[PDB]
Amino acid sequence: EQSICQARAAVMVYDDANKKWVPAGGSTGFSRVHIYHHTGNNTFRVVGRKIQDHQVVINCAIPKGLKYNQATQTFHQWRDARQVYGLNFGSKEDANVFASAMMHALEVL
Amino acid sequence: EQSICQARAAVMVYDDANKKWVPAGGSTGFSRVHIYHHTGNNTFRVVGRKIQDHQVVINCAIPKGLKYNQATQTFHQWRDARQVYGLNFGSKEDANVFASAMMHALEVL
Ligand SMILES: CCOC(=O)[C@@H]1C[C@@H](CC)[C@@H]2C=C[C@H]3CCN(C(=O)[C@@H]4CC[C@H]5C=C[C@]6(CCCN6C(=O)[C@H](Cc6ccccc6Cl)NC(C)=O)C(=O)N54)[C@@H]3C(=O)N12
Ligand SMILES: CCOC(=O)[C@@H]1C[C@@H](CC)[C@@H]2C=C[C@H]3CCN(C(=O)[C@@H]4CC[C@H]5C=C[C@]6(CCCN6C(=O)[C@H](Cc6ccccc6Cl)NC(C)=O)C(=O)N54)[C@@H]3C(=O)N12
Repeated sequence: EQSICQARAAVMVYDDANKKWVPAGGSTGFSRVHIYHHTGNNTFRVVGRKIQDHQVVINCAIPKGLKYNQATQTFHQWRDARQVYGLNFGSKEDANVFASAMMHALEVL
Repeated sequence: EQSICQARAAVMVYDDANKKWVPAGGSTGFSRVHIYHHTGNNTFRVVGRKIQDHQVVINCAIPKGLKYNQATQTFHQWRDARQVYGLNFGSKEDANVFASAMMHALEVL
């Protein structure tokens, strides 16, 4: 597993019942969010760990054809069949780094 | 893995930074919460799955010596080194079933 980017973001999931974003993994705060590339089968995953306690708060696949929505310059989101994920980036530079790597993955899948 | 109880509860985790309970796994709603016994090493785990979509929202160890707090007749809680867990039970009967199995586990560990 090779890291292809690192970006600072608060990782959020959407609680559709209450129509609001909640912190991924249950605790508010910033994470270091990677995209990891597994070269053996050319797969990519988003993996984020809390800066403070290292808890993995997101570990999700990036499937071919994913629609990655850059809602704002610092909040991007996507979904799977079960959850909606959001990254509230610490800076525009972090958002650009992460989006670049994401868009690359989606181009080579 | 043998189930020793099933109880209906909304599984919550405490957000230490934002001082609020958040739904475990990111989505509000009730789960079926088991305690499972692994006889090979006499271990016990709390495992809860959303009723609707089957998401595993809790899968945590029950260590010897755990302090299980029956805060109210329908809200019980405990913690590990990283998180605080809460079960908002659907009824007093559900709370009693779960608490009795938890207390059993803690007696035989
Ligand atoms: C003050 C600070 O607090 C906020 O403002 C809150 C918490 C802030 C972080 C702490 C966060 C930050 C920024 C803003 C940015 C705007 N935004 C929203 O949520 C917008 C508002 C409208 C709302 C409606 C829907 C919602 C959520 C549910 C998913 N979705 C969709 O639109 C999906 C999108 C999609 C499109 C294509 C592909 C994939 C996907 Cl996923 N569409 C569909 C068809 O699936 C969404 O994203 N929505 C954020 C926000 O409010 N907040
Ligand atoms: C009516 C309105 O109810 C609410 O609005 C919310 C949502 C309600 C439904 C989901 C839920 C239900 C019932 C009440 C019951 C009260 N309660 C709280 O959270 C109390 C209030 C004060 C607050 C402060 C701390 C907090 C959380 C963090 C853990 N902890 C501790 O005290 C721990 C406990 C502990 C003791 C021993 C062993 C293990 C552990 Cl874990 N102590 C320590 C030393 O670890 C806690 O439990 N707290 C609930 C609540 O408010 N709500």
